[PDB]
Amino acid sequence: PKIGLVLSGGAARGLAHIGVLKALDEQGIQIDAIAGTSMGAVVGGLYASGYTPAELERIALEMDWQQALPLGVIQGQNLAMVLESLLVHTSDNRDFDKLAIPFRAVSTDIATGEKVVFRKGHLPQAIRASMSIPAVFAPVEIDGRLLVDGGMVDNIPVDVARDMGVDVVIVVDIGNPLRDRKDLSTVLDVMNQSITLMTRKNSEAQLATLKPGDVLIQPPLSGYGTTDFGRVPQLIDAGYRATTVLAARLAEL
Amino acid sequence: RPKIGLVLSGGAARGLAHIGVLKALDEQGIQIDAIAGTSMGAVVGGLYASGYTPAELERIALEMDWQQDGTLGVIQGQNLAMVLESLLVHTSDNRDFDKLAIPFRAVSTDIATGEKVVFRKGHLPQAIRASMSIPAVFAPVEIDGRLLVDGGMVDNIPVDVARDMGVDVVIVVDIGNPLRDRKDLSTVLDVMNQSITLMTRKNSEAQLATLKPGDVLIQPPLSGYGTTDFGRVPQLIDAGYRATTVLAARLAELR
Repeated sequence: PKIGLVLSGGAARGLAHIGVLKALDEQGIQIDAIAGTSMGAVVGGLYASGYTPAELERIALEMDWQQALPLGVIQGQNLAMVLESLLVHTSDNRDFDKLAIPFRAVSTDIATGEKVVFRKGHLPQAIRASMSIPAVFAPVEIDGRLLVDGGMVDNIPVDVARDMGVDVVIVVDIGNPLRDRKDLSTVLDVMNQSITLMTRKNSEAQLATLKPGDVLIQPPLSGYGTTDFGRVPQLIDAGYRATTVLAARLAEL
Repeated sequence: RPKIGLVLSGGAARGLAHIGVLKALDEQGIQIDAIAGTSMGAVVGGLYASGYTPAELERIALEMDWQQDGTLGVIQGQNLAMVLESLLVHTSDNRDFDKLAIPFRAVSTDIATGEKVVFRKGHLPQAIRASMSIPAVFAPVEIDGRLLVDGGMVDNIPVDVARDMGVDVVIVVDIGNPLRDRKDLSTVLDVMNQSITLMTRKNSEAQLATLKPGDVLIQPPLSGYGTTDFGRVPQLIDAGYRATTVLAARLAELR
């Protein structure tokens, strides 16, 4: 049976995906397709390009997050540079099905609200577009479309993975926790909260489509902030432990 | 004769078109038995429910001083509060909104939970103010321990609320919520607002798809009308009036 891996969108919490990967390889579970949004697209796409979970863990641990003309523009440039540098070996690739593992990334066309699925082109640019959280990174233009992260239209792209032809999906949902009324002090917070609501709705809808055979992994991440990169060890381990406890069920694949 | 609910969709400047609708509705002798509204729909609808005539609403709108990738309003909230409080001095606080001249409901979003919050009692100016709390324009307001923004993102076209007021038929005014073009998205604020516009359109269409035969959708022709373009109040009001005049035959079938 063909196994697809769906990595949900997010920021810091998405580092938990590394853990999941580390556990999957440890259990000898072969992935035939990967679909991701934002940090799910980053981790999943780097993995799909040929990186090992150990390498991704190392990269995450040695990364200077705090460090990485409008601020969103600058940070967008930095994002692009880091991704391009990490994915230099895919320079001559154009077909995402021809990566080490077939890959899809998800963005939102900010002009129309349409879901945009990347299956071809330049992998670092697709990942960057999918990672382009509003108010953190400036929108990216690809093929005449202005694109932001896919979170607001398809944060958990189960059906994208299924469209890649797999029979079963392993779905990792890192969650998108709402803020308390004490953490909604500024306009930015209100806007971001609205986006969070949107994201949660489409995420719930996609999760409702899971069927017998599919495996849902929800790493224990209560208390972890969206921009909390000071706890990378715990983030990775949370994803790892949540997948390890399911080894009995995963083994049936 | 059936009980008629009026549903006034949310927005800002475009919401003034509601006045036109009202002007036509009264002119055709259509009795409204209940009103449910969001943001400007709640402002126009709420003022109307408190006894203001469409002519008076038009006069108010016409004489109002509305003037009060790049990176990105408590005072605005205070002034909105002031104008609403002034217009509604004939109603007290601690009042049942079903006891207004026309039963009224206003819709807001609990920004902490994302839950819909429907006002059916209390201080009318405060409820309308909450419903009008558009993020990035008006600071959120606190009511009964809840932090509230406008209801657009959860229930921009509150049809089921109107039905919950026990009406048989609804007249539903969708003044629309247009997306900005790619070329018009310049600030981060623009992007955020665009996303809000998207979720607003989603819930709006979900509610609109529930309209039954007998109900009547009125969709005013507001194609090129900016969401905060208060420089064309006459045109705005006329659009609502024209739209309701065109559907006169469908609406006549209500009474």
